[PDB]
Amino acid sequence: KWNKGYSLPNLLEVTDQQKELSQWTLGDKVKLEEGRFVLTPGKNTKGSLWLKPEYSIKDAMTIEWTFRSFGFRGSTKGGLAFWLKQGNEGDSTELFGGSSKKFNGLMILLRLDDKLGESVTAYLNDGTKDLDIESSPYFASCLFQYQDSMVPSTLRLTYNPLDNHLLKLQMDNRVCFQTRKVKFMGSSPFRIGTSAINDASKESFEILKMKLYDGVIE
Ligand SMILES: [K+]
Ligand SMILES: [K+]
Repeated sequence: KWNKGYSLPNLLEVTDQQKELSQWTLGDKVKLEEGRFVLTPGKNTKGSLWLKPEYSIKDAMTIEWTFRSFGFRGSTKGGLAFWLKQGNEGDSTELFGGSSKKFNGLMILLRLDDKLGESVTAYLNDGTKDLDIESSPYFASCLFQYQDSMVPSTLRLTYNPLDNHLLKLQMDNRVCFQTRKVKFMGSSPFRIGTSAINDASKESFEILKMKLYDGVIE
């Protein structure tokens, strides 16, 4: 059902890290520890997980990330990003440990937004300008509690070009937003990943599971 080539293996069940994670790039301080990835294991650390192969959609797709933030509740500029990006590259991690401020794609961000607070905010960039997280606009949002939970959450992104590019984003099976503004994935290969950065308070951003499906799931 899920596309193994564009998913994480069951992390707990991994016996050969090198073989079963061959399709993934571990960036910066991310470590596999007792069955999950800790993106930000230390004070003021960054980490990322990126799929090596670019993904080309057939009809529709679903991406499900299972994540949590553990160990810290309070004020911080740290956050956790989920990315769909297209076009060339660079090695920048200036934006949430994951990207240049100038990128072409979609960033779905869990952070303390300066006006919403604890939230999911979704941003599009077309590669021509620097995203300033304070002043650049997001196109969609919801309020969502994530700090300091052992209990993980699932972000589910469904995207169907055949339904005029309907993208739905659910958090724990509840709709955060729906949009038809994100169209680039229908007609171009793109890269899939996640990244996070914390501060000295040592917020632990963690990835427990990731699955991609070559369709819209019931
Ligand atoms: K690897
Ligand atoms: K903003």
